[PDB]
Amino acid sequence: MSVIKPDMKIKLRMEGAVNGHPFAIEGVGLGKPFEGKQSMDLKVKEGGPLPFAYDILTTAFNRVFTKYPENIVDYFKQSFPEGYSWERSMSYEDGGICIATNDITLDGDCYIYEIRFDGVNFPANGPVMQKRTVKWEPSTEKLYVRDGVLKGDVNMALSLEGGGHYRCDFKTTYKAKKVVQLPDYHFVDHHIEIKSHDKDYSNVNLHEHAEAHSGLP
Amino acid sequence: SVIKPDMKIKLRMEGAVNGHPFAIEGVGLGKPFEGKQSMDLKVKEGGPLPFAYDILTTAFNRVFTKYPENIVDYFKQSFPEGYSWERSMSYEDGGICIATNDITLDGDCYIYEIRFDGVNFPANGPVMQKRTVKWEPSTEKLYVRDGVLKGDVNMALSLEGGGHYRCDFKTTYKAKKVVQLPDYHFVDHHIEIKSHDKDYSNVNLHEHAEAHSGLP
Amino acid sequence: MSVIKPDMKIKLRMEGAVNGHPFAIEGVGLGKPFEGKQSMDLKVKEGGPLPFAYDILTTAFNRVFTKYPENIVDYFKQSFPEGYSWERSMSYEDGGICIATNDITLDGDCYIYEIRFDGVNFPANGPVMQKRTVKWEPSTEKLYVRDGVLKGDVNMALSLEGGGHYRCDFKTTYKAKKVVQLPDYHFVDHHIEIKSHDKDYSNVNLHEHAEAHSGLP
Amino acid sequence: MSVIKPDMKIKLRMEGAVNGHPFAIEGVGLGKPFEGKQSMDLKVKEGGPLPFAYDILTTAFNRVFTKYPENIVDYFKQSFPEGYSWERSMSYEDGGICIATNDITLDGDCYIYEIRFDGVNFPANGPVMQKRTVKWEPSTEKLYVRDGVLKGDVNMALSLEGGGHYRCDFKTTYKAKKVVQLPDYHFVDHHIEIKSHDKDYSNVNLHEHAEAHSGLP
Ligand SMILES: [K+]
Ligand SMILES: [K+]
Ligand SMILES: [K+]
Ligand SMILES: [K+]
Repeated sequence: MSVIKPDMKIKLRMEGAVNGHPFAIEGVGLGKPFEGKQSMDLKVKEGGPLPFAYDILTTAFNRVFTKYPENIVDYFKQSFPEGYSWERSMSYEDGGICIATNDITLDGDCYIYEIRFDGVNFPANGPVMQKRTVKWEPSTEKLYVRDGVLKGDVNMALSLEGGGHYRCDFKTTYKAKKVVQLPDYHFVDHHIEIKSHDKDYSNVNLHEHAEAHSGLP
Repeated sequence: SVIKPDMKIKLRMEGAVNGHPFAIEGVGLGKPFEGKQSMDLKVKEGGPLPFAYDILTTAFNRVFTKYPENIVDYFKQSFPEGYSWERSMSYEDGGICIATNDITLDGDCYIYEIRFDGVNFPANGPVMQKRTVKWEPSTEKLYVRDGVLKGDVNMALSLEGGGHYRCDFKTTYKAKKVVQLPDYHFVDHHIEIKSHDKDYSNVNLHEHAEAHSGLP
Repeated sequence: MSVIKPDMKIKLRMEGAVNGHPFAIEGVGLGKPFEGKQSMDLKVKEGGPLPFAYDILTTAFNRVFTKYPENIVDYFKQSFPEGYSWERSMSYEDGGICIATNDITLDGDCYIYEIRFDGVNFPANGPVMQKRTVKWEPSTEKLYVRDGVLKGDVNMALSLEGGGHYRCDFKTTYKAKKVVQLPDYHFVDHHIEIKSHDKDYSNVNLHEHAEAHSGLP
Repeated sequence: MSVIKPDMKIKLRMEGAVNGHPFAIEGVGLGKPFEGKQSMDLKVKEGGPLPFAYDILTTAFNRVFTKYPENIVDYFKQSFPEGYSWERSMSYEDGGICIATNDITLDGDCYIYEIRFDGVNFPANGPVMQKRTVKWEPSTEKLYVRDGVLKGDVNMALSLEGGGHYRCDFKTTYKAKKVVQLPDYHFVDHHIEIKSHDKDYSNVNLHEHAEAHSGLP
C-alpha cells in the first residue's frame, strides 16, 4: 500500500515484423493509472520508413492505466510490483492477422514493456499496405475469466480514407505473474489516438483513455 | 408520426436447431424512446425445446433503443415501411445460428416474422445440455457498409458452474426505404429472462438498450 | 446388411431462405453408390426465379454415393436402412454464411432427403447476389470422428466470372441413426458439376463424383 | 542448365516465441525436388527443452520439394535461383494461433531458410502446452491464385494421445521473388512425419512427402 502512484512513467521496446519485414520501435511515456489516461512518444529505430499503416501497432503500445470503479476488481493493479504479461491476436476482415505479446515489469516509478509484434497475410492492395487508415474508433472490450486468467475480447474498427471502416477482432489473454484476485465479467471503454506524427511516422505521439464499467444496469 | 411513446409487438418465430423444428409466438410492448421493452413468449411447436432457450432470445428490434439527439437513429426512420435484419451467431465451440427478422408496422403494433436456424452444437455442450444462465450485458458496434447498417457484438453466456461461453454476432440491418445513415456508434444492451416455466414453454423477456458514441 | 443396390434412386425437397428470401426446390435422381457417382434433376417450385447464385445450394443436394476402398470403414452405407442426417455450416470469405441440414431416409430403392437451407449476410454487390460464380472446384474433404459421430471439413472454392476464386469453408457433422462402426481419419475427393440448366436455373441437371482414400502412404 | 538438381541440400534457422517464450532452432537436410521428398535434422539451440508440442513447428520446416505433374504449372521451381517467400497463419480450434514466415534463398545447391515463428493464446490445459499430440495426419492443400501471388489453404489435424483429433486451419501466401508463370487451381497432397527424436525434442529427424494433382478424376 501502495506501489502504484497517481503518476507513473513508461519505457518500451517493440521488435517486430509485418509481411516478413523486420522493424523496431522504442518509446517513453507517462500516465495517470487512476484516471486511466496515458501518453507516449515513439521512435522507429529499425526498418524505417515503415511500409504499413502505423495504426496496427498502437494498441500494443497496458491496462494499469484504467480508471476502475470501487465495485470492480482491478486485475492489473493487483499484479504489481511483479507485473503481468499479455498475448493478443488481431484478426482483420481481409485475412490479415497480427499476434503480439507484452511482458510488463516495474522499475520503481516506471513500467517497462518488452513487446513482440508480428503480422502476415496483409494484401498488397489492402488498406494496411497502402496506408489508408485514419484512426481506431473508440471501443468497448469485454473481459471475463477463463482457466484462472483474464481474457479480453474487443470488436475494433479502423476508419478509412474515403469513408467506411476496416474491421478487426482482438482476443487477448492477460496473465498476472502472481496470484491476484479475479474480476467478475466487466467492460473497458477505450479511446486510442495518434495526437501527432511526422510524415513517415518515425516519430509518433500517442494517447489512450480507458475506463472500466459493468455495462447497463 | 408512426412511433407512439408506447408501442405493442406481435411475433412468430419458426426455426430448427440441430435439425429439430420448432415454433414460438410472442406478444409484448415497449417504450421506443426509453429503449425498454418486454414480452411474453409461448412455444407452439416442438416443445419441449431440447436446447438452451437463451440462444433464441436476441432474435425476439432496435426500434426499442434510446437514441441521443446527436446520433442518427436509423431504426426509427425506417417506419412505417420498416426494416429487416440478418444475423449470424458464431459460438466458440463451433455452434452456429443464423436468423432473420422482417419487421412491419400495423397501427401501433410492430409485427415480426422471424426465421431461426442453428447447427453443429455438440451434444455435450452447454447449449444442448442447457447449462446456460443468462447473457451478459453487451456493447454492440454499429457502422455503415454499402449503404446499409452493420452491427457486431461480442456476446457471452454465463454458465452453470461458472465461466462463460462466447458468441460473436454479425448483424446486417436493412431499411425498406431511403434513410439517413448514422456515424459509427454503439448500443449498450441488457437482455434478461425475468420469468419462465420449467421447460420454458412460457417466457417473460425484457431488454434495455441505449445508444452512445463512446469515450470523448 | 443388403439394403443397397448397385443402382439406386433419389427424391428430395429443399425448403430455404437466402438473405430472408424464401424458396423451395424439388429433385429426383439416381446414382451408383459403390462407384461414387450420381446425378439428378432439380426444379424450383417456389421463389423462382432465384435471385442468388444457384451454386451455393448444389452441395446440399449424400455420402452414400462415394466409392469406398475395402480398407476404409464406410459410415454412410453402414447406417442404412435406418439412415443418417447431416448438419453443415458454409462460411464464405466475405461474411456470407449458410447452414443446411439433411435428414436422409430410405424407401425401397430410393433415398429420400428432407433438406433445410438458410443463408444470410451475403453482400448485395458480392458474387453470390450478383450471380458471378462459374462452378465449384473439385475438393478433398477431411473426415474424422468426434464424440462418436463423423465430422467432415472441406476447403471449397467457387471459380468466378472474369477470373479468380471465392473461398468457402465447410464444416459438416454426419450422424448415423443406428450404431455403426466408426472409421479412421480419411479423405473424400469430390467433383460436383452443373451439367445443364435453363437461363434462370428453374431446371438444373447436377452431377457428383466422389471417392474415399487415405492420402499419401 | 536449371538451378534445381535431382538432389539438393537445405540449411535453416528458425527464431520464435510461443506464449511469450523465445526459442531458436537450426536444421540441415536434403531432398529430391522432382520426387517431392525431403528429410532433415533439427537442433534446438535456445529455449530448450521446448515447453510446447514440437508438432506445431514442423510445417514451418518448402514447396520446391513437391512432385508436380507436367500438366500443372510449378510456381516454386520457376522461382529460382532468386527464390520465394511465404507467410502463413495457423488457426487452432481452441483459439491457439501461430503465424510464421519463411524467406527462401538458394546458394549453389543448398536452399537457405530464414524462418520466424510466433504463437499465442494456447491454453495451459490444451494439448499443445501439455504435449499430448502424436502426429499430423496427411493432408490435401488447395492452391489458387489471388492478386498475382499464390495462396494455399489446408485443413490440418493433429492426432491426440488417447484418441481424437485437434484441428488447425492453415492459410499461406506464397510470393515468388521474380515474375513466373501462375498456375491454375490445384492440389498438393502432404505427409509430414517425425521419424525420430530424443526425449525433450532437442534433436529431431523430420521427413515430408508431397505431390501435386488436379483432383478427381
Ligand atoms: K494515413
Ligand atoms: K440452465
Ligand atoms: K454466373
Ligand atoms: K506427445
